[PDB]
Amino acid sequence: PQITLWQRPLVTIRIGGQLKEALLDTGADDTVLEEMNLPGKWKPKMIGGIGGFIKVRQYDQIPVEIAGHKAIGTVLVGPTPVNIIGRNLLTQIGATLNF
Amino acid sequence: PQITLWQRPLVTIRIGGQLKEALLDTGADDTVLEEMNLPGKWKPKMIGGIGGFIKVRQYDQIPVEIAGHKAIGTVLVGPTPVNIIGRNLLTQIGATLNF
Repeated sequence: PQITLWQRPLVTIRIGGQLKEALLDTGADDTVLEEMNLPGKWKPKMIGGIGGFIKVRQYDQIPVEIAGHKAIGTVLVGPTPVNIIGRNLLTQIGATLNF
Repeated sequence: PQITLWQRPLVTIRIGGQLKEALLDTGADDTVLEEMNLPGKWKPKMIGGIGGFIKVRQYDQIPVEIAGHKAIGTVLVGPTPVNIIGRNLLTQIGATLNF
């Protein structure tokens, strides 16, 4: 793809049966998706946000299919308002910022 | 440029005498820089963040020189931890996300 930023980079992603969209976001270090039912061992990690501390839970080698590319990344699942796909999975579908 | 995201997109920008760097960030709608001394009429705008409400102040047709391109954008100046150059100035140096 080639995405332009006239309007929030919302791309739809598939993660385990499950589809949904979230922002491609070079802001963030971490990918964080809304409460979903992933399988495996998970650690609990504390993320911040207006008020602050939110406990999401960290899944670890979770595949993600991002607007047709596959990738393996540590996804944090939890009470997030918006889906976000950090630099962490950015890196992997091999996104670059240009101009 | 072509930026890769193996590591936070920090690019150095110049805004009024003043240089500094901030993230290129397709996350954010708004560009927000740390307290600096811009000239003109400014409105006061309330931005959020772990705890929450921060009062920055909005300058309006402020030029920005981003890693050699010029642009005219509404910059919000205030107690921000990190410089950020929203989609708002992204758009203008004509950044795109790719892969």
